[PDB]
Amino acid sequence: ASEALTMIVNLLRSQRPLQEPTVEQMRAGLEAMAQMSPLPADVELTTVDAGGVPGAWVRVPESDPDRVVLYLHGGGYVIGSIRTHRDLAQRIARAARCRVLLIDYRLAPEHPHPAAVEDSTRAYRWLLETGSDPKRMAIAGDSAGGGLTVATLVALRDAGVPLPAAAVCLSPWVDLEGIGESMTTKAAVDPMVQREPLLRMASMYLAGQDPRTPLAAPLYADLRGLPPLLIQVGTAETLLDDSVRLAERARAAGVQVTLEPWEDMIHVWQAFAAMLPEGQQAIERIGEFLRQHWQ
Ligand SMILES: O=[N+]([O-])c1ccc(O)cc1
Repeated sequence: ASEALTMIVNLLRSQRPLQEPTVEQMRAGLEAMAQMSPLPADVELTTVDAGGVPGAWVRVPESDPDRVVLYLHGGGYVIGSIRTHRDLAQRIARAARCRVLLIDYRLAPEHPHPAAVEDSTRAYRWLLETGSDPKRMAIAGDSAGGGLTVATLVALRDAGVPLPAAAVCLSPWVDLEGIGESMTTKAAVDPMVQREPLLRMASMYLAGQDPRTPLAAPLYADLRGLPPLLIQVGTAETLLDDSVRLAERARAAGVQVTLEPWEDMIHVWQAFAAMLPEGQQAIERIGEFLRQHWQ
């Protein structure tokens, strides 16, 4: 891997964003980190009421105005915001030459499951209501948002809603029990995700519901009929086997799934694209994948 990976690993081993002692300190810690990445002057952000879910349109100069990614941020269903993920949103908008709708879906523990999925599906249905075409759309998300991407597609399909052209999962979180082999075998190389913070956030999201509830933990969902799916994941990830098991389940359900394991990469390494060459390379690949499925 690039020497820059050492810099990112050193930052994460000190900031320990998922190990802050309170939910408000976890939220503030991630906001402080995101404030570091310099936002380009050519990014246009427009606040919108996305059918009762707060959102922001993210547009860059070469955004095709009729192509839309609904972007679902990570943060364990507990942290993250429009502010934390607007940089990753604008990088995807640039690579995919599209607009991004970045939504502020309801967070736990204040709003447990299924609030996040009610909000993601509402925002998608609002895009259709306001004239977006499914063949020009995609859903994408990182970590918890990657799991929410799969759950959103399942819920839309089950409601007879037309599905988008493609979807993208970045280090998705789909096993709320942390029972993948890599949760043990990659614990020594993952500077961000470990089983204890995973179970802490799962508890807040589930609020005592079965941890295999399919729309919370889409490892257990019916994935038949989903559109083409890109899963990007790092091999230095306790969540590696979330992606491997998701790929297995989606392929068994007849889905056109691309599993891309990036050697030595850490959790949502794409977020560090300002400094990490592999982050920008991975975002360029997301853009290629989306443009291919919109052709
Ligand atoms: O970044 N995230 O969304 C997360 C946080 C904790 C976890 O166990 C899995 C994913």
